Amino acid sequence: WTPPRSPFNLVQEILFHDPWKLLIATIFLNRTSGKMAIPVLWEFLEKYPSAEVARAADWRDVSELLKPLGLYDLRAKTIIKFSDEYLTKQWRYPIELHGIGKYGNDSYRIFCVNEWKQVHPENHKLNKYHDWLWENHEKLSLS
DNA sequence: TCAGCGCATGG
DNA sequence: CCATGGCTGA
Ligand code: NI
Repeated sequence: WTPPRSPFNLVQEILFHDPWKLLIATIFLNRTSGKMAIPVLWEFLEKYPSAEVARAADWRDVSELLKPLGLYDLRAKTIIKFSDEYLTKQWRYPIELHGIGKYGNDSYRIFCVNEWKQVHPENHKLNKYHDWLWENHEKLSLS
């Protein structure tokens, strides 16, 4: 299952192949416009390209990078905690990991695995992509 | 259930 | 000047 390319241009569309990165992106999007978030996301991933590196990071460094986005202190600790649990803890779904609620977990289930028909998002932009799928899904291949 | 985190941007 | 761009812990 490989997600199609929508006009909405969600960042999840290019991060489906890396569940960790996709979920990091969701956290960056927590009450934060992707207009400011996405650029900082690339600066972040360039510094911490994996969960093995992210868990071993010092949060004061990350919050420094997250400063212009707001929610910098809590996210930094969340990102580190989430990264550790993403590796250490045995999950079957990311919601069980700290910092990931329904939105992040619905993103994982639409993009990282094929459960998108079993997914009913409450998020705005996730509903739009989900709708754009249903109409065009048969014109592609999926079912 | 809900305060709280938090800075930018548009309204 | 307020409102909008998710989640935890309590
Ligand atoms: Ni959770």
